[PDB]
Amino acid sequence: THAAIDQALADAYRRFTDANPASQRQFEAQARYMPGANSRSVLFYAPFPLTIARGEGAALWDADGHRYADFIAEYTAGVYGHSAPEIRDAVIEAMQGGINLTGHNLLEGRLARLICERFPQIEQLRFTNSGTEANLMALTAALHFTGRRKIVVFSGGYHGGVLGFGARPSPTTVPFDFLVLPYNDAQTARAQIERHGPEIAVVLVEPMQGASGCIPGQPDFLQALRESATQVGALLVFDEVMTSRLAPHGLANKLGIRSDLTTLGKYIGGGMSFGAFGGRADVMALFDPRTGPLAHSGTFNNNVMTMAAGYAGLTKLFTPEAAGALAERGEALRARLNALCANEGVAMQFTGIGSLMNAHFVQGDVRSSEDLAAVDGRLRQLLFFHLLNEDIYSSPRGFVVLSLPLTDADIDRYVAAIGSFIGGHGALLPRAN
Amino acid sequence: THAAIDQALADAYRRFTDANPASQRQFEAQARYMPGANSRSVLFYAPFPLTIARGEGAALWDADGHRYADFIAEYTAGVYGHSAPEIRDAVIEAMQGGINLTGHNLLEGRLARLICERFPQIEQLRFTNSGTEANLMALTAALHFTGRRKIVVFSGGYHGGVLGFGARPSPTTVPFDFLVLPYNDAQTARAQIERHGPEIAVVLVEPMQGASGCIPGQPDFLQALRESATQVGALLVFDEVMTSRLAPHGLANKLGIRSDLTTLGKYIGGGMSFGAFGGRADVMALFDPRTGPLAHSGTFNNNVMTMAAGYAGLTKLFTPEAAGALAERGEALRARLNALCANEGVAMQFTGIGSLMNAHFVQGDVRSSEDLAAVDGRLRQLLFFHLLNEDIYSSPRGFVVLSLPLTDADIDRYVAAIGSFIGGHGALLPRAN
Ligand SMILES: *Cc1c(COP(=O)(O)O)cnc(C)c1O
Ligand SMILES: *Cc1c(COP(=O)(O)O)cnc(C)c1O
Repeated sequence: THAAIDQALADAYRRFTDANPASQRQFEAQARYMPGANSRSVLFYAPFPLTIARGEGAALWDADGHRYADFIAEYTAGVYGHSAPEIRDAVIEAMQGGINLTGHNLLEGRLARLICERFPQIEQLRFTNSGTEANLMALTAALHFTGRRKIVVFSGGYHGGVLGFGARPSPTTVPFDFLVLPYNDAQTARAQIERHGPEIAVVLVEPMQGASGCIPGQPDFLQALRESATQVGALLVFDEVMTSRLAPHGLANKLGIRSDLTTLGKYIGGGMSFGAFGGRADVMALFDPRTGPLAHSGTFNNNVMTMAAGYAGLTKLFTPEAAGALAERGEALRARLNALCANEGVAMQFTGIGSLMNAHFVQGDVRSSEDLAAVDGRLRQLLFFHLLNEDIYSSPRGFVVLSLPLTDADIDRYVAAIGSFIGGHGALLPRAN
Repeated sequence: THAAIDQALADAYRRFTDANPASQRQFEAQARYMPGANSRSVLFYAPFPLTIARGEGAALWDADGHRYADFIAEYTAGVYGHSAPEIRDAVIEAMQGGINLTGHNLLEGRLARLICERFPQIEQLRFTNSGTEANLMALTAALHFTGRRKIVVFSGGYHGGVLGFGARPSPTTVPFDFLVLPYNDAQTARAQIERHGPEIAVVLVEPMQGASGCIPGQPDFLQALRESATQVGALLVFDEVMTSRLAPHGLANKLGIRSDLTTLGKYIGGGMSFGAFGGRADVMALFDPRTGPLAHSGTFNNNVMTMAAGYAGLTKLFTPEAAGALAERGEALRARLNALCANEGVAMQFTGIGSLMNAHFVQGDVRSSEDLAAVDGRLRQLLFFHLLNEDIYSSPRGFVVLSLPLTDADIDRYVAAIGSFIGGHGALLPRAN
């Protein structure tokens, strides 16, 4: 199928290029001032990325005027859609009270309380400006609290712009003392955490890996991390920047597993810049300016616009009930997609939990990024371009994200588009056994 | 004297407490959910910080209704004041077009171009969500570009929440291989950079240290850094997160010293969450997704609200011309204050450049944080509380920051308040000689 796939992809590039001349012009101009016209690597794809001009609800428009149903929703940050009035009105009201207030304010405590109550494993928290900052601070807290240096993470793990892992840390990863272990391998985790126990400050893990392909952590593996971390005296940190959305009180609570710290981000700030870290009060005490040894400084951490937007979103829109309902809608979609793939006999599946899923061109159980390392990326590209042709805006990597305004008809369009993808590319796709 | 200062401080605490019961109530309530009720360490001060309820122009109101002239302006981020309609209208218009757009957009390129034009040592840039992230990325870029690991920084250096230095890296500082050298010591800088030449990836420095107390970098020292970095093959990185506002095209341009990379933050995002790193196109090429080996990820980096607010602020309000004019007003103020202190014979002075200055209770030249090691912190507190009594909201650390809405009358009131401070605390303040 090698040559045929190359040809199909060349055809797709041509069709995309011809359909999007304003986006191509914009790309060429913008490449003068930013490398590859780009400020967030995931937003770039070949031959050039679409410029997005406008959004409303779960609709996006590109520079050439195409309207799409949005199935990516700012990589899970955009759970409210692009134009929620509750969010916009909260931000406008905050701005009318004054911004850059340079002190403790009347909004930060409301959002802090809400988060501690909704995610009770967070006894106290502090706000950051990103998920990346939240994870850096959580790691810093654990190193100091334990007096140890080694940090256990998992291959495929993504914790932010300077905290990413393959078998080894990514080229942009901060040089902490990382021990990188295989995801969903409880035996190796127990053995290695025991071997290095007295040196391990922290075990940092996503309860479902996001960036690596929506790969659920198996309960026996996640429990092994909790058991081993407690055994050796390390802190367990759950990175729930993505997974906090997956159940009314997040995925760790759904699983009944308690981490010492938890990090949050993306949608929790109402669509605005946001992160948070929190957990045990005795660990968070390190940052109490009255008595603790650690400073945690930043400029925009408690900004009134983020505080207002986050509080409005979590109280009026993405409530605990709404999180559960969106999860149910996502489970139904993933089941339909997997049934379709199986019925058609193709080696294609969708992995994930609830409102988050990812297309993969492999058969069998997907338990780690290793199971996906051989996937033909040209097929992911063909899928992406096919979806654009079917008026659906997805991610190049095949990550599908539900948001609140997405209609049942929109979801039907996605399933139909996968059907037409399989129907039209049947000669190119790997066959199931 | 020592006993009398303790007494005066106890009195100030009591008066502050009695006058601010709503702020005290708010602090106690919020301390349940955030350590010390706090999310940004600099905002905490004893006995408890004021809650800020409202801002308009260069005025702030606390929870108990006290109105202050604002002389801190979000630690330089708030150069536009608290309610600039140009900023608010830009943000509103951006929100109306849709947020969380999940792609390259129509606003990021405009702001990138504007910044590159304003600071021509920046050939290309990428946006981040904070100054801390910008510095992390600049360092990461330099390590990869050079294939070296050692990073030269300076005592008292502040580069963000996980990049702070006293004589040694602060407890929260990421464990890069830092070599910490004395600020404003040209001879030591040349010797140590040359001695460790082959190991040094980067020399990272503020052209005027901000957090350590508005300490100008001397021409001989900064030139020694440029020369030494070039000699050994290291990159020079200027952290202009604060200093970019100090002249029409930033401090480094005024001094005529070209760094290989420059980091920016605070006011450049129009008061919204923001940072940027940029410089030589060949270094920034590491991040071009078409060809470069480095990813730079981050959810909110190119968000339309920041892109809109930044562009509106820089084009309509804080233009290069406005930066020059505000710097002139600041120079005039600093000279007035220094003349007053000298005339009164007190060991008190204000250090800095242009629109940024800092009170210090020390006599003689301030060249590094080491010169401030024996200062009595209780005197800074007495000043802070005195200024509150005189309807002036300042920083506990004595950092004074001009913003655009401040009137000449507001500035006169600051000078008068320092006059009344010296007049009323004569017996308590150290003498010049
Ligand atoms: C997006 C994400 C992060 C990083 O958050 P940013 O705000 O983009 O820095 C960290 N962890 C996970 C699991 C994420 O999905
Ligand atoms: C404020 C500041 C930073 C950090 O920026 P944040 O947005 O608070 O992370 C870095 N460098 C200097 C010189 C600063 O003043």
